[PDB]
Amino acid sequence: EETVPLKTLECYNDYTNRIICSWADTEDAQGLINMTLLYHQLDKIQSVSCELSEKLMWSECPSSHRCVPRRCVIPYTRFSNGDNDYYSFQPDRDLGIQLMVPLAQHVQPPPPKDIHISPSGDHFLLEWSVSLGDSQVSWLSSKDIEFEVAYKRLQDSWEDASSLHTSNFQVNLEPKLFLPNSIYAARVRTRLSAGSSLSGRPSRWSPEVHWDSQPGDKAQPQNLQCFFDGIQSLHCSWEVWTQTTGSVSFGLFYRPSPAAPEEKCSPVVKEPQASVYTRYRCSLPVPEPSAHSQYTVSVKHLEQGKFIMSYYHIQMEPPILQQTANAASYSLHWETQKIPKYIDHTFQVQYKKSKTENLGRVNSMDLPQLEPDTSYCARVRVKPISDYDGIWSEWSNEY
Amino acid sequence: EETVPLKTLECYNDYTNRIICSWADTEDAQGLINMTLLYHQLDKIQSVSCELSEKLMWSECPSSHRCVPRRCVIPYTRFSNGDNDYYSFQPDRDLGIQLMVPLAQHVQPPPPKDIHISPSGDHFLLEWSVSLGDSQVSWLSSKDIEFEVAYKRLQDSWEDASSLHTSNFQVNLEPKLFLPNSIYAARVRTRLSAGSSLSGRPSRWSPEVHWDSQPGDKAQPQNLQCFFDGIQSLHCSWEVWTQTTGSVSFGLFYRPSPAAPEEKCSPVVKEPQASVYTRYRCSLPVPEPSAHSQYTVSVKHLEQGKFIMSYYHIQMEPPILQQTANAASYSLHWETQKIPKYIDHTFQVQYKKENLGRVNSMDLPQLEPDTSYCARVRVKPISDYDGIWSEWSNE
Ligand SMILES: *[C@@H]1O[C@H](CO)[C@@H](O)[C@H](O)[C@H]1NC(C)=O
Ligand SMILES: *[C@@H]1O[C@H](CO)[C@@H](O)[C@H](O)[C@H]1NC(C)=O
Repeated sequence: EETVPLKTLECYNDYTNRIICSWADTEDAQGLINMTLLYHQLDKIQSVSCELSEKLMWSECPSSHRCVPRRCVIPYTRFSNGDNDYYSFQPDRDLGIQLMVPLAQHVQPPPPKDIHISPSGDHFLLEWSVSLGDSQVSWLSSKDIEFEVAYKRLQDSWEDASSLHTSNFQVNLEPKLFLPNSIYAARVRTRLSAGSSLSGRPSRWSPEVHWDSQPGDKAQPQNLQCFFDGIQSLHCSWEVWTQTTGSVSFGLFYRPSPAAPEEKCSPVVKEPQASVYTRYRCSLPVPEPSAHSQYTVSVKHLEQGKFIMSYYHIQMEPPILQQTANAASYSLHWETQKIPKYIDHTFQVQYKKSKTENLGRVNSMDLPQLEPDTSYCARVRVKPISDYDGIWSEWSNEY
Repeated sequence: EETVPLKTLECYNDYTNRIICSWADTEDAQGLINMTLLYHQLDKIQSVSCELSEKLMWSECPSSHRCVPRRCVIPYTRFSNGDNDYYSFQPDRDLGIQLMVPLAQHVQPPPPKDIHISPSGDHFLLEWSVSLGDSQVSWLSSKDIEFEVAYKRLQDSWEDASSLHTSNFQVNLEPKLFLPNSIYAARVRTRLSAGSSLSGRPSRWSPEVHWDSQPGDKAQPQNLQCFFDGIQSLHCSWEVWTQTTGSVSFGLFYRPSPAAPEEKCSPVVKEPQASVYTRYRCSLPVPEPSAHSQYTVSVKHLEQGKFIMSYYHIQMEPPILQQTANAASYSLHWETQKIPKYIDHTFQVQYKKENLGRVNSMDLPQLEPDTSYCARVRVKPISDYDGIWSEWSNE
């Protein structure tokens, strides 16, 4: 803990009259403060007139710093064997600071600790402990002490968070104080009674405690918060559970007064977001704020749909197959039909053992020849065409 | 942004009797919400009955998602060229949310902005603006608005920060609201005057803005503060300018009542701490605190110095020479005198790169090649008195 100039001191007597001393100060520090040397002989005080060499005569500056050299001579007409020398350092300007601290108005109580989060039931049990030692009466007790607990959900900063005050050493937390599907954090600090004489800083913030809020519907949007900027705009925000947003789309509808036609807010903005909840905000103009105006705002699901008509057609059909080679096997026939009656067909056939041909709307088609192996295989389909559209029917019977 | 069921919906038809449709919901959603499919016709609406499919018949799943297909059939005998087929998805539950907001009581004023940090010679000016609109009567103007500024040192957390309340669009920040050479930050928000009928939330914070406070001694330590933990202890903390600790040590002292003798509080603990400052802390005890007990705490410079006496000495010690190279080569003379006379002397001569007595002359064996030079000596005390070996002489 030794200061620089004192370690850099060696002072050696020349024995005629004088004493010569060599010391140093740091080279960043000479700018901030200068030092004067004190020579102590019985009662004298006596500040030493100092000068600065280019190098420490008798010592080495600590190599971390680089040093500033000093060379001082103290003329001493007479020594003795009993002369007694002490060299001390002090600053040339009297610096230091002093504070009056009335104990009453400077009390900062001890923090709470041993802090446990437990559910007992529908409720949530926040507990803490505080060490006042003893005596039971020493300067503070159950009075004048009180407590402040702050809870918030993780994504929130503490700066804005709700707060409770109990003289009790535990507080019961129930929902409606909480947004269902999120992680919450709580911490306690010890506060002085507003209702007491004693003044000062609140206790250190306790360590945090984390827990998951009661479960919730998850499909439903939550956190509907709408606020008015006092000039012709109202800003509403809400949260939906992220996994829902593929299933449902939401939008925000307002009516001024519970009379006016419902009106749709745009735009709706999507906060990015990686969180388990996804936040949404929309700002709606409010052009004629009445004195007492009650806007009524709701989050309803947007509409999702399409026209399919038809124009869209599938069906399906069987051939009857009366042979496999080694004989005269003529044509093929398709039974059902499922008879459409309005609209054209363009039936399709295939054969052998990817080999096909295109056809008209004909209840049967003729085969050129096969011979060895077996008449097999041949399959059919039907695709509505011309006026009407659709998709090929699933394949039939055989292979 | 269209839901995965609307993307995945393909209804296709077999004109005889029924229609069949294929669609999906997100994998994730499966535990969460049951969607239903609606067949829109004319007057009817009529929710489709659907069941779960192994695969999506006519559609690929949306590129991002993975999905869970449904297959739905509907018994429709009657058709037409004019027929209008519309299918729409909706959750089966009534799920949705409705909130009334009387404007008067939920108001979040426009935040401060275009905020400037302004120094004067002595004071500190703090500027901003607020956009309040027109007509000059809209619902709030000079009132029901108020203000709150927080300022803190760059190193502090805003959680603990000093706050101020004005009705005005600027403030003059007295120094002595501010520690000396150091860097402060500040922000402002708009609030509602207590007098207001309007209720709401204080506005968002204006942006932070940064400046460095009045210059100061800097050799002096600032920011002494002490707290009484209400049982038997008082905790103090102070800063110094870090590169001062090379020149000076400080310590913490206390007087319970001024009349009382100064005690030195120990140990003094130093925080590292990364900055231009270095923070120190020390906690000192208490007696029974008197109800009004007044304590006095000071940081002074700790005593710094070391003893010498003599018991330390140094000197210089000339020889004269008889000659060099081939005339008389033995002994040497010493001078000066320079008379200590109280103490042992033990001068020492060397040619070799030899401890001698209080004697002022040495003799040597010699050689007589070459030339005698160079020959050195030294002067010091042993026994009762002591010092550093003197510098060699004239050689
Ligand atoms: C040290 O002394 C010189 C003149 O003797 C002066 O210019 C300088 O400012 C002093 N240093 C400090 C830190 O005051
Ligand atoms: C709605 O979803 C639940 C999920 O638990 C499912 O069991 C139920 O069958 C669905 N509703 C109907 C009417 O099938």
